[PDB]
Amino acid sequence: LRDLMDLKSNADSGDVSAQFELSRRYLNGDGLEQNDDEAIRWLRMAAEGGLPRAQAGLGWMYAAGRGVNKDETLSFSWYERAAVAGFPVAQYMLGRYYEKGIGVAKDRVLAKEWYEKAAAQGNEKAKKRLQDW
Repeated sequence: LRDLMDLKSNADSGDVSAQFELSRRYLNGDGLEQNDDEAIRWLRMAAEGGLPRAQAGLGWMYAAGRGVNKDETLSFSWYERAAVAGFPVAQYMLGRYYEKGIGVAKDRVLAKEWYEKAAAQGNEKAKKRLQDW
């Protein structure tokens, strides 16, 4: 009923959380018809709207070539925005990009910082490399 109507109305008003949830429903066909063009549209709007979880998911699509062509540079920039915001999964993915030189110049001094920030928030995969370092 109005559960989907309020969600769609909130996404139109500028709710980045509603835009991301609405993007997931279009992608998985949960509650709505499976529409890929609409799923990426709301994910773009939520990522550029400022949602870190949407910026990290949009950065993964550029890393895996899902929905868009595989671009390591655009994947690094989207993961960077979500990492600066404080998303723990994006901070781990960013430190991985710094040591490997994928999408950015290879660096060890900057890779340890994002490993130090992601592990400080409790990321489990960010402290395995931090001690095997």
